[PDB]
Amino acid sequence: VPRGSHMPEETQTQDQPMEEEEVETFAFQAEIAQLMSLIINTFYSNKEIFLRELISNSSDALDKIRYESLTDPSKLDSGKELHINLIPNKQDRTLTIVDTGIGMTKADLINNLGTIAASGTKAFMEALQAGADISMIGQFGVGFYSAYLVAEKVTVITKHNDDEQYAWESSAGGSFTVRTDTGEPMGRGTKVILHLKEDQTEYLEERRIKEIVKKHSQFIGYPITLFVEKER
Ligand SMILES: [Mg+2]
Ligand SMILES: [Mg+2]
Repeated sequence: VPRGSHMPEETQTQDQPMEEEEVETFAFQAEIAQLMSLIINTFYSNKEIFLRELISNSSDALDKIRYESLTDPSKLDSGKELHINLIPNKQDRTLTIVDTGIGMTKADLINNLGTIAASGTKAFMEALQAGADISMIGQFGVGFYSAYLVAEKVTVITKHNDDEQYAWESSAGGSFTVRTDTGEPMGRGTKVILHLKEDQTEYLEERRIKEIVKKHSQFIGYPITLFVEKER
């Protein structure tokens, strides 16, 4: 049956087999859940310190590459730059903090980002009751949850040399999920995707992001770059 020309639908390749992603759901440790609800539902004047906290975490994960090379010289062989990118997306109302640090394994996500008690949590909640500035969160071992000052949902995609790529996600409310991530491989490191609250969209603006990096994150020790989508 001779053909000279086919239409796109005719030569569309068959899909790759559908992948299964395993998902597990975990409750927050009780005092973490209480802290998240305090953070979400209280007015604070200095919410901009979330970014300091996330940049701090990335800088710590980058410093670990340096040191892990003393017990595993392999890492010296990676060609990846040690750096942080800040990626606002005004279309989707997200701010993404990307690093090429060590990343997290699946058990690191479960144990580090919600199921284990930080010993300062109760003290910090009492300091907040007594009127402390939210800025002091870092010093109490629970800085990651400052994300919820500005974000209604947080997704963390991460890949560690010793595990496969995983996605942690939570909209608070007492639980989070961890699910194998078979989508776009991100390479070693972590991406924290903040789905911003409607009244916190200032943190998509280039001037506002530059202002808070300069105010609170001047000793990262690694290049940080802000990607700005061209105005159409
Ligand atoms: Mg079709
Ligand atoms: Mg931290």
